[PDB]
Amino acid sequence: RLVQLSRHSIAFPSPEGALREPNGLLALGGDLSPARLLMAYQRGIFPWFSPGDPILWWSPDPRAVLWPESLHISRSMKRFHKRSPYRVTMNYAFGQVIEGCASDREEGTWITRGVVEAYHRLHELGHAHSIEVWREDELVGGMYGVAQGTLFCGESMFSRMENASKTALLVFCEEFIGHGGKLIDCQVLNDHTASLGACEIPRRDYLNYLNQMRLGRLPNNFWVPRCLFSPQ
Ligand SMILES: COc1ccc(C[C@H](N)C(=O)N[C@H]2[C@@H](O)[C@H](n3cnc4c(N(C)C)ncnc43)O[C@@H]2CO)cc1
Repeated sequence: RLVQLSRHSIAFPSPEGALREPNGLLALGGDLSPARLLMAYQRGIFPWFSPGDPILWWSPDPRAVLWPESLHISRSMKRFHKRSPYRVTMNYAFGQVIEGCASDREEGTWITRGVVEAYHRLHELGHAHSIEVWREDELVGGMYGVAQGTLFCGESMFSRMENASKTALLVFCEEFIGHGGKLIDCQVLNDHTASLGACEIPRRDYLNYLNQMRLGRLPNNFWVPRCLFSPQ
């Protein structure tokens, strides 16, 4: 049971054979090369592990997910946004966002130099993207993830100013839906993400969605770096 990946192949074991507790633990080892990483997202698997541990790959059951249209926005958040003090941009500073998440210290601590360089390559190659939230000239939050057709896999987010990451997601969902976005993978569910409207569906359901959506498509220029929302 369980399995060590080899530097030779880039193949992964079927997600369904993953462990029950720790939920999702499927395999360890391998590397974080673009090819293997990309392969993992294709198969509905993601790497996650603390510093000093060998690479760990997961595919939990259920799976956290967020339907873009079901994003919950408090009435005070709408009030806030209507007169928002933030500027949201896309792919303006991926390196700064991932670094921001990597400092969140509650658990951005798993984002080691190696993981950071790993998703940097995916960003250069055009698979990973980031949404930045600015307060005047300072980056006060954001989120990044691996795009996959009409599905988007959230990796992490951070906030240095009140409601920052909320608007990051708010603005993202609008843009996302408006252009054919269909689902947001939230990996593992937690309090913040759950209050935002995230929910859990069966691993096999998420996997199906994955297969139907990875084939989808968004405008050929959806991810080019641009501003999505400007303050007043
Ligand atoms: C569309 O825009 C976005 C962008 C980013 C996200 C990240 C989302 N907060 C999220 O998945 N937040 C999660 C994950 O990034 C990551 N994580 C993932 N798996 C685990 C795990 N195990 C499998 C044991 N243990 C601990 N942490 C894990 O930790 C965070 C909270 O615990 C969501 C949407």
